[PDB]
Amino acid sequence: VSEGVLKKIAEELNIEEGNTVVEVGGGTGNLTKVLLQHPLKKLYVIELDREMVENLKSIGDERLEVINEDASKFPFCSLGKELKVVGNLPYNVASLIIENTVYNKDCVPLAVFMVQKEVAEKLQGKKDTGWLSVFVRTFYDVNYVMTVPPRFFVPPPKVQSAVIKLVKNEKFPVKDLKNYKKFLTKIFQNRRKVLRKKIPEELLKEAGINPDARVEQLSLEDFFKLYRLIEDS
RNA sequence: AACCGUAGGGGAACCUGCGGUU
RNA sequence: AACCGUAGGGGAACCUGCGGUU
Repeated sequence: VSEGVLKKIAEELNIEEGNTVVEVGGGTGNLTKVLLQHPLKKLYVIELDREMVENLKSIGDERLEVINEDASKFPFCSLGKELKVVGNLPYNVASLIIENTVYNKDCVPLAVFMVQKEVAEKLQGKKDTGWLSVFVRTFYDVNYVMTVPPRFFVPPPKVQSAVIKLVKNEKFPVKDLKNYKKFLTKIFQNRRKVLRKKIPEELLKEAGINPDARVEQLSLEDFFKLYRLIEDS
């Protein structure tokens, strides 16, 4: 019964007069249907399928703009100055869409996704993390919206996915995001090794971080403290 | 930036060892 | 055998360093 669940997602977006809203990763149809019931301005569906895009021939309201490219490698700031990305995220490429969206932090203050409880709990921080989580929480706040049991989907799957809300909250200023990504990949590479091995000790000692500690024991402010030293000062 | 080659990261499909339940 | 847990095997997107070509 997607009826109920799809409404809750639009409700959470808070759509007003001058709102541009981009849907990512369709493949169902009814996603746009329920969104177009809200006071929109411009709506863009990003759908990978060349057959699904042709299903714009449902009602064909001239206030849409379906864009046939892929959501995981798209530049969002090409569209608008303040965007509200929404989308049910497929389990396989879910990571890439989130990485992709944060890159456009400047032109997207709010984003709401249907991911997967494990993928979501990882992103939150509380239950232990990966680099992608740190990348997100650097520029956004992840918020648990609601759980969805394996019945509200087309079939009943093996996972119980959850809805997440991402409100913009840049924690510390960062000039090059790719530079910053490369940094996190360098720290998270080979998780179980001591920090000292991965990064020059002269800088671990600089921060409050014990060099013989592990990358898991770190927490946001730790990641900031030493990055501000990495690109120098 | 794209694309070859190259070195890693990554971590889906599937495969198996052990344990719990039917 | 199936499902959950657990230890690996395996390695799809995709990212990155270096080199070449545009």
